[PDB]
Amino acid sequence: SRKTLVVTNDFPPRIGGIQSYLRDFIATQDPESIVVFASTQNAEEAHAYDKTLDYEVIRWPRSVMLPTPTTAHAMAEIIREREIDNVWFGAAAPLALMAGTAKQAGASKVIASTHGHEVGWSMLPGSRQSLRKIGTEVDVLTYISQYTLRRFKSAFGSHPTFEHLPSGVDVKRFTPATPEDKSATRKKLGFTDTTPVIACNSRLVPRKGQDSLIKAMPQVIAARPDAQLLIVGSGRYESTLRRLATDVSQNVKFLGRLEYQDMINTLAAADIFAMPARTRGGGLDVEGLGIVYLEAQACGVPVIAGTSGGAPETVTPATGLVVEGSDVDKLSELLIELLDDPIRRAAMGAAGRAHVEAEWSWEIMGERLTNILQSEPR
Repeated sequence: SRKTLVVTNDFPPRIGGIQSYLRDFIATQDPESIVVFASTQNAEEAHAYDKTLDYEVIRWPRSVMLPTPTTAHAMAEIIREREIDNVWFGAAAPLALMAGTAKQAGASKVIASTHGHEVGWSMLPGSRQSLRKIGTEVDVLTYISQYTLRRFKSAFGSHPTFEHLPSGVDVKRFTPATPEDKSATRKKLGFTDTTPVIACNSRLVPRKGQDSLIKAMPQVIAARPDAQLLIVGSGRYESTLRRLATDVSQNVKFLGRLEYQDMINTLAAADIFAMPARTRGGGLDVEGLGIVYLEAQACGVPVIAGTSGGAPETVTPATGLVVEGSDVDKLSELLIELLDDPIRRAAMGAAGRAHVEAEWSWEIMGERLTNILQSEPR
């Protein structure tokens, strides 16, 4: 078995996107074949977290791990002491600038994972040159969507092999609701078995299209007067969303940031999941992939996704629909059409569940990572 050193500034107990990504990917591998080299934000909290793991974490006694001679030296000595075959930079920019040292230390394969930030790095002359330097020294560059790949591929260059490695979804936690649980969840919310329920789980920011959803509601409500739009999450755009929803107040619920299981129960009890993501910020405010769409499909719920970035890549014609959020007439039409067809909804949700089990689970994605880490270098 090939042994992997994960080099990262982004590791639990700190909460975040890359932290969750690495935690869950590492858990899919043989713990004996994994070593982590991570920065330390709070010493006692890090020690307490590492104590719970079945694999080794070597803590760098700095609040931020940066590409410096001292960090590179420490990485190099771990590579040799633990007989490391693969060096995996959990986030490419800027730590994968130490990839040269990793090969010097005797590693036979260097992997670096990109996420969202590298897209913006391809827009500036200096940051683009850094991306090229990473590309020239990295054997495998992973990406979350075909969209992000298109945005930064030319910057990295042709030296590395490019591999699709997005986050998976937990198909045991995100699972279709039993009739009992679905009925009870609705009653908890003050609804019934007959209530039309549209769920939107996402941070409350303009690009997620909660505003687009709210603007589509008047037509939805006219057709189905008891239809409820559930806005689940928190963010700075909340006050604007509430103002937008003023004339549809009886049919729009701001539930705030729900507890993890409560969010899942609410999601699984919905008739439709909708999040019409749009690209903003001059092309830089973009949906990299959209794990919420995979979570919905995992719960057996029909999806309406937006046109932004990698969002359309999460669904198939069998599982979901892609729409431009600002198209009020089409969005409301799609919502009414689906709400009025429970058979189509049942078929779409079933297809959603099958889709993620076949292509998006942590079991499937874990296998993808195993293939990268266990294959002989080219």
